[PDB]
Parts: sequence; C-alpha cells; structure tokens
Amino acid sequence: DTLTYSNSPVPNALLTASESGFLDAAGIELDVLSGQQGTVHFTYDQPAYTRFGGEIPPLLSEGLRAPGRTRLLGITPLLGRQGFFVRDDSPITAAADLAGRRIGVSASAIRILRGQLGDYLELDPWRQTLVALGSWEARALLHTLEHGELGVDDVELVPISSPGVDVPAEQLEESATVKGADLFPDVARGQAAVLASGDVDALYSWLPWAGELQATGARPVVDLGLDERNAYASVWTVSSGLVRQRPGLVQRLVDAAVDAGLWARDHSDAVTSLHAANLGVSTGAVGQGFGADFQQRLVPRLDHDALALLERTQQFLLTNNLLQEPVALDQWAAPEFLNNSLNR
Ligand SMILES: O=S(O)c1ccccc1-c1ccccc1
Repeated sequence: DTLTYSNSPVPNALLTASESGFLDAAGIELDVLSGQQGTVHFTYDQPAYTRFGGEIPPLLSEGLRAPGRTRLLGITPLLGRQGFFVRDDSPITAAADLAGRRIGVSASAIRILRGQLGDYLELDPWRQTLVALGSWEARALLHTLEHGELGVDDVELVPISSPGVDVPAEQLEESATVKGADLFPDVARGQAAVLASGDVDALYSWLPWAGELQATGARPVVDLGLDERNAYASVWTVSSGLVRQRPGLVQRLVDAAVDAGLWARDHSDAVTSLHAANLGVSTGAVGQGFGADFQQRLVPRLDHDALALLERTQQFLLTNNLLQEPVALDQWAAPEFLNNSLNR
C-alpha cells in the first residue's frame, strides 16, 4: 500500500519506521509531499495521507477549518535546546538584561504578542496557519521575560524572518519536498546573520537549528529546554477514511511505528543520522535540538500525560484567539490502534 506523507523537523517514529525499513516489511511505502502539494501539510486534504509533526497546523485544520479530515494516532513530546539567542559576546547574560532591547520576532509573533491578529480569520489556510506558528516565539518570549520580571511592553519587537513561520507560497512551491533539508536549508546561518546585523539583540531558535546556531558562537538567554512548560506535543495523524475503511492498513502502520520506536532505543546513531539527513542539519545538532536521549522516547503515546501536553498547546491557541472552539482530543484520537500495538 502507498500513502502520501510528511513530517515536521521533529523526532518521530513515522520517519524512523520509513527510513529504517519497518514500513517496507509491513508492505507500506510512503511518498513525501512535493512542494507543489505542500499545503497538504497544513490542510490534510488527501485520501491516504499521514503526517507526524507540530500540533498547531492539525489543531487549526480540525478545530477551525475542516473538522473530521484526520484522526490522531499518537503523540511524541518535543523538548530540547530552545530560547532567545544572543551572540556570545553580547553583554546580555540574564533575562533582566533584555529590558529595552531589540527582540527580533516574526510578523506572526508580533500579531500574537500585540494581541492584534488583524485579518487572521480572513486568511487562506496556508497564511493563516503561519500566523498561528508565531506562537512558538510568543510563548517563548513571555516565559523568558518572566525570568527578569519583565513583560512584552518592556522590550522592542523588531520584525525579522523566522524559520517555519515565514514561508512564502513561492518558497514552498519551489521546494522539491516538504522535508526540512529542502524547505528549511541553512537556518542557523541565516539566524547568525540576523544576530550579526547590528539591528537585533536576540531572536528565537529551537530544534536542531538552535544547535547549529549555538555552534556559530551564540547562546540562549534562558534555555527553555530545561523546563517542560516549553514542550510541545508532536502529533501523528492519518486520513479519517483510512481508519474507517482500511483499519488493517492503519494497524500495520502503527505496529511498524511502534516496532521502529522500540528498535530506535538500541540504534541511537542510526536514528540520529536519518533525522539529520531529513532535516539537512549536522548529526550533533539533532541531539541538542531534540534532547540527548530522544531515541528512547520514539514509541508514540496516547496516555493522559501526552494528551495533557497537546491540550496545553491548544489552550495557548484558544487564549490567543487563534482558535475559537477547541478540538475534542478524545474524539479526534483513535486509541484502538496504538492500544492494539502495545498489547501484542
Ligand atoms: O508544525 S509545523 O509542521 C512545523 C513545526 C516545526 C518547524 C517547522 C514546521 C513547519 C512550518 C511550515 C511548513 C512545514 C513545517
């Protein structure tokens, strides 16, 4: 069987099972989304599509635009090097030092931080979701400033380009695929340039990108990766029709991901390498961006703790008016598959 797919620049068992051959053994082959069909990464508008990535796009799709297109198969928390980075030679060493400083943030993050979404509700799915992706920077800045007893009104918000948030339709359509290596090439190099421009004092970085940025001679004012309140819940979705019509296929898919997740625990280097190749980053940055032992946490989850993390992100979206009505996670989830896999 053939399924179209994609994954965000996050640790996940779908990519792992695919690259390690577990899916092939299960008689499943995945075809990654081309840049020309890239919007599906945000819209889920395909009959046999599966994605494992950030939770914001699917939450918006299910809760704001097209309820019912997907079912949730599992969750894999994400937490690693994260925060507002400054050059090593910057006199800024504590959160309090950010007072009155120039914080580079995406236009999307500025809308959220200002509490002024503008035309948000009128935007097409792609641009609309990109506004919501400004949430990473927004929450990170709020948490960071709390450390110095500061608020958003105590700093200068300066518009800059942020990876994954600023993705023009032309860039997407011109990209070979939605793999990080194609869509997000040399992120750290670009962020290092912003910090060297003399017009910004700090900017937000995370994922392996933060690992490579750090290597250029930069550091986070506050490493948000050290506090779980900065974690996100990567979600694994599949077209709802497959769940209802081809449960056998979905079960084989989930079984393969679980086996791949178990296998990953004893093949850390291979898992690091396949993620590094997929994202187009150094192998060392993967561990920094996802956590040193992320390979031990690849078996998908649907336990209450995992669902609570997903709910936490959903609440940030609701509070900030990015979502008006919440997605019923228990209804969205299709726990029977993962449950059957773990009971083998
Ligand atoms: O949750 S998202 O998939 C996501 C999560 C983390 C980093 C990048 C992206 C992304 C943004 C735009 C297009 C493709 C990926």
